[PDB]
Amino acid sequence: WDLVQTLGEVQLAVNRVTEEAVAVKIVDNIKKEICINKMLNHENVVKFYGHRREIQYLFLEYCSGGELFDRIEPDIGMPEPDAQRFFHQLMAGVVYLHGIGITHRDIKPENLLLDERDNLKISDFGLATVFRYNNRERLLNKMCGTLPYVAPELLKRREFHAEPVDVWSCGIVLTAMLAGELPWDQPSDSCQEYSDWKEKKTYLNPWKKIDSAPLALLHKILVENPSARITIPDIKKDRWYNKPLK
Ligand SMILES: c1nc(N2CCOCC2)c2nc[nH]c2n1
Repeated sequence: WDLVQTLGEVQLAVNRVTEEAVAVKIVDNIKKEICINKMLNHENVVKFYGHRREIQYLFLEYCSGGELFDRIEPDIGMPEPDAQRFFHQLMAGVVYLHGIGITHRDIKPENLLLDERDNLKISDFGLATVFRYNNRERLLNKMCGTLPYVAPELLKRREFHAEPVDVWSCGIVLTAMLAGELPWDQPSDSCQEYSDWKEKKTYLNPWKKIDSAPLALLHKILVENPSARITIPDIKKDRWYNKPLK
């Protein structure tokens, strides 16, 4: 395997005989990340091939599509139809992860990679952890992620359920896809932008730029009480989510 270039550490590696391409992760967490990656088998999660301990090398499906982040036009987002498709495949990824007791913990556009056909794949399990084992749920105490995408309970609680935090970060991604901007620096009362949302001031950016069907869903996802917040089974039955789009 020869490393043609740096992906953005991750570099593209092309096998000389086969000529097949891939992504190689070189890192000198990692033990957990490798362990969790070898559990995953889904068409919406970056594929794990193997690893070699020379400095550690991880062999991952290469997504020529690049980051979902680059498909978002600033201050504009992207065609509602494309966002819906991406969000559908994102739910598929997370349902799967959650179904095998795994939480990504850092869902964001930088970590949603697109393949040649543009199918979305969830990337980077360096922050991921088990939250269900032997059918026993474990609450999470550690703080992980990025501030704009983090659920508010993560800032306020000593302990919290894993699933609604991932759902919340998926709602922030949906907001970014349809408005081309992040709503708040962090999910806290001190923040003006977050208080404004809690007060339903949707006549402001970013909400101004979102049609009412998807906004109604964001209303159900960006709910401060992680217990009142919509769950993924419910998201599937959401009206916008099942709306035929051009
Ligand atoms: C395409 N792009 C990737 N990245 C984008 C740059 O940051 C690292 C992840 C990939 N990471 C693993 N496979 C990949 N295929």
